[PDB]
Amino acid sequence: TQYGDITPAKNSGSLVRVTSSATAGTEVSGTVLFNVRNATELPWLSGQGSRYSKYRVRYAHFTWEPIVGSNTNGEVAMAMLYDVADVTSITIERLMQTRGGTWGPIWSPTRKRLSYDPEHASLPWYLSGVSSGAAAGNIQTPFQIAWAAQSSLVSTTLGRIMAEYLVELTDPVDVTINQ
Amino acid sequence: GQQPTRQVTPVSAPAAMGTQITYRGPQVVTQYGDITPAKNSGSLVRVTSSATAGTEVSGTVLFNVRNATELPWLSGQGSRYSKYRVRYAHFTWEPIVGSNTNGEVAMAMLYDVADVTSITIERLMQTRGGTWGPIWSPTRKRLSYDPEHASLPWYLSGVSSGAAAGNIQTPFQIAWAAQSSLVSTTLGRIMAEYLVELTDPVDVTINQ
Amino acid sequence: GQQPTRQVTPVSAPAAMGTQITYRGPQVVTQYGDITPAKNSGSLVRVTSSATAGTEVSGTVLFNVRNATELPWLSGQGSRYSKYRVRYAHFTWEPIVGSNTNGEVAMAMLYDVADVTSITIERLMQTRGGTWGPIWSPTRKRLSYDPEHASLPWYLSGVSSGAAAGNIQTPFQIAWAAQSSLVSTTLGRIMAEYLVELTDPVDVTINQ
Amino acid sequence: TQYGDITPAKNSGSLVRVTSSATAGTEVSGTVLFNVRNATELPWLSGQGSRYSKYRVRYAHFTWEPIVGSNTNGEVAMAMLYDVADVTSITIERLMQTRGGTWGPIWSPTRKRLSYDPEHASLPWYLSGVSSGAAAGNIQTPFQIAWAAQSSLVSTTLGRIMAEYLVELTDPVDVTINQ
Amino acid sequence: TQYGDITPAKNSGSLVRVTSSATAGTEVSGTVLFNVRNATELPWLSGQGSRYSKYRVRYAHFTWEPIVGSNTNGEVAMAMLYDVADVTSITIERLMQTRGGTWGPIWSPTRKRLSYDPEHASLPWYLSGVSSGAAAGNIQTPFQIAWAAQSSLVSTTLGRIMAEYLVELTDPVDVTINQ
Repeated sequence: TQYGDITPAKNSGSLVRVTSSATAGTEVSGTVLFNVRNATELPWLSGQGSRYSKYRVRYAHFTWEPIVGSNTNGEVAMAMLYDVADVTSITIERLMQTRGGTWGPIWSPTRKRLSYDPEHASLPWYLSGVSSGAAAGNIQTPFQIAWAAQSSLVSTTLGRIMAEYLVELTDPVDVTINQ
Repeated sequence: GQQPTRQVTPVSAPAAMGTQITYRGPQVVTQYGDITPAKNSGSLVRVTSSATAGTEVSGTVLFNVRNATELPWLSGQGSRYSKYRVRYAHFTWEPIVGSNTNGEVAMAMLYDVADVTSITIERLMQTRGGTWGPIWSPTRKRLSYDPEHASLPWYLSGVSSGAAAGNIQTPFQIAWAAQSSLVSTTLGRIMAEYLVELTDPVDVTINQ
Repeated sequence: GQQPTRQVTPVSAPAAMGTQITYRGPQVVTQYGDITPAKNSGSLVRVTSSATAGTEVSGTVLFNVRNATELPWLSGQGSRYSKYRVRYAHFTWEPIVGSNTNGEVAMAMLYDVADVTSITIERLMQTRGGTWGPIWSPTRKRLSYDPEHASLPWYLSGVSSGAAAGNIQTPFQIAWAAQSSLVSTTLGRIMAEYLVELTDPVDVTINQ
Repeated sequence: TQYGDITPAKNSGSLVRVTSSATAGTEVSGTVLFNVRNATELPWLSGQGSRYSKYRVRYAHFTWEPIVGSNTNGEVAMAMLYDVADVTSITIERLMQTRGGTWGPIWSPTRKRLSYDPEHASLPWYLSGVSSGAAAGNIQTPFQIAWAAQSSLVSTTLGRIMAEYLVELTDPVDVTINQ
Repeated sequence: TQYGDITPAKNSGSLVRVTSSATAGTEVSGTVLFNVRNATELPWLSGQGSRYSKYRVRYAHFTWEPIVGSNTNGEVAMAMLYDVADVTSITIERLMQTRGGTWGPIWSPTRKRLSYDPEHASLPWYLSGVSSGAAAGNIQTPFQIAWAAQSSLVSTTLGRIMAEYLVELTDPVDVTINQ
């Protein structure tokens, strides 16, 4: 197969901004879908997912980016999920029991990054689509990043979750038709 | 000429101490005999400050193959076996607070599911396994289980309600107490790495 | 028996991190060809907080042999040569603040003298060269120029006003953005070590 | 790539006629753009620049051609510039400080010729165009020849500046469209 | 030449007290002349400069002495100048481009000290004098210490600039005549 058939998208960026609960010390959870179509958290990537039919993730590393001082009193955790249907009960003690679970103090930048395991992809090429539904979801997104944090600080942004990746897109499509 | 007159040791404290922890996965292997070793680690308790500043907070945890609350993973294993015993279990303190903070923490080991009241720091310090230290710093000495003194060669994977029944199904409990000038703030977590040996398989439905 | 279940890493933060820097002097050498390598280092920008706490501050710097504002030394060289090109250029963040402080910083590389608006942290993070981190800590990964992708084998030592003229005289720019809870306080500086090759001498008066 | 795609234009010719100031002994300056489009000083070359899109200079040597006797009292100088914007303050003492600067007595034919340095070209292929402007200028012309002379003689032509070159043109264009 | 003809003055002391601007975050500059006659900042030394005609500096090391806590938000810089006439535009980014320039955080005591380079002295023996004027100045003082600092703190003394030196004096003079 010739050159060009696969287009690599290598870049990084802020996945999400993690901000504390309005009630001091209350865990805050979240789940982020890794898509070429998640325009909210993967803008740069989304602008391309939209113009290609299929895609696959070559590699993706996630890390915690703190933006609060050393005296802050919080904790953070991340793990990788592979079922779009898994969206509840995201607690810290649970992420610490699921694949890649990384926990640490709020002020500390992640040392041992969390990474995608491609050799276990549920399928060769995922679809650049938006069809709602659990099944449809798992066929359009390879994995998700579950996270949970907590802090005595009230309604303050603690930091972000960074992502350094490289994904390959294939089969160009018209932005409009492709939706 | 002569020997030294004193011994100087440089001491220092950072703005904040802590620990990052990445989960690698549980370790399970079937072996000859009926023995099958389950190894794992994770968070045990989320220790949070008292609503009244400086007041002590406390509690205890049952070490069970069927304690779905704190040892969820282990429960999955426990549900399929009839008996078990602990090879080793080590508990440790992990700070979420800066060194600026005031307070202290302590934990020890109990061997009677019934003893669950009057837990306090000064009291845990005189209980076997006593570990402690300023709240803001990870615990140096860890808390380890002592299987040579187990009351039962093999404990039961059951859920019967009694106090005795509890002691026949639980080899020990983790008592802990802490206090801090902070108010209703999560001070840190107690981590655990352990290895238990399950034996005598049984259908989960029946094992209840 | 088995492998580990987790991986523990001790983490810590000092009251304040920083860097002392002593200037050793610029390095210049004439060589065969018309090539003459200029090597130097220094401060690029003095990054100072917004008057409105927490608000983002930003800006960009043109990499020029004739940017008397931020690269004064390099200007002296630029004024005497007609063309040049960058061998390497690395930029880095240096904190003047204690670890107690809140905020973050980020920088990346741009290649069009015209793109100088809408600079923000979240946006620099998705731009080539993106580096970032809590404001109080020196930047681990540095920002380096990529000469293999230069648009011109040799750029011009000129000062013409156009946007195109600007791109013909500037191989790249440094975008950066930062925010902090502090108000109108100088957060730190962006340092730079670089090496450029000047060529084709010319009387300074005329080179303008 | 096949034969013919690049057309070599090898030739020489008079660049400019240098004539003295009306006021005896006053330096006279000048700047000549090396273009496939400078019809005033590079006629032969210009007639081709006009019918090709891009081009590059393989080599170019400049020399002073005196046409006045040994008793004449003047001096001449040349140097090479690479910014179309550099057009003022062209004095002899300055050319003698810029690349290739060659100075000598008026009656004497240049010995050590001035030459273009291709390995330093600002770009691979220059454009055969006429768009005015500094930037546009530098993209259409690779370099210029700055010169300055002076002589007690009044308003008399001292000599010429010769050019022996070889430039390669590429991409034919219609003479009209190309402007 | 016999013993005694040269008198060594070895000692150290506080050069200057660096105090912040009344307007938070405004750089504060300064220049200190290294004299046997600068009674304001080199008292101990000055009391001898006054009674000797000439002198030279064997060695001199300067360092930053902070007196404010780790949480302070400032920066400091020093460099060495050799022209008494150089007294303006003393900014941090500039000191960092001049000889020996040392920059660092406000709370941190200098590690790599700044030192005088005797082998480059403009002259063998300097004069213990006070005559005003640029020239006269450069003949009485071998060098100066330029410094600049800034801090969010308002009108507070940040620290001092220390000096550990050894200078040789020669040719005793009457304190009065010598002025």
